[PDB]
Amino acid sequence: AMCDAFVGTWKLVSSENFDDYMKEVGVGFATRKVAGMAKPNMIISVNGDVITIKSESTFKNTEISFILGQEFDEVTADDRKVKSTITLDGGVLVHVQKWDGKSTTIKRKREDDKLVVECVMKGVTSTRVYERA
Ligand SMILES: O=C(O)c1c(N2CCCCC2)nc2ccc(Cl)cc2c1-c1ccccc1
Repeated sequence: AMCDAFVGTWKLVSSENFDDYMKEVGVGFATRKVAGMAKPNMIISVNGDVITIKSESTFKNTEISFILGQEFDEVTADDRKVKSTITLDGGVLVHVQKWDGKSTTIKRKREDDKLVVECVMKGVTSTRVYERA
């Protein structure tokens, strides 16, 4: 599959504006401070139509498994109970989370040897760059 580009184990190497993104999402002070320190690994695997994305860190471990285009329940690292849908749009994994009348969009894409994750809440964008572990 094309989703091959994404499979593997990735380590966070840089972050920009994540604190600001988390504020916009509504994450509280203490969670933001601890989550912001974390250097998670992101583990992406595919088994048939099922994609699994795991985040492993000192703060929280999370795991989502899904089929493209099929809405699912997700409890996020900051304990939001959200409705998520993930699609593959021109090679970019696009993940939309809906909760309490709010929405955020997280895009995962390959750029050179990096996996670039861009998170947007209203106007506030954060960029998280990962390299292969
Ligand atoms: O890395 C994450 O999976 C990730 C995340 N994802 C990934 C990119 C940011 C937006 C969606 N969104 C978050 C939203 C709010 C909070 Cl408190 C944490 C996260 C974390 C996260 C950060 C550090 C350790 C563990 C999990």
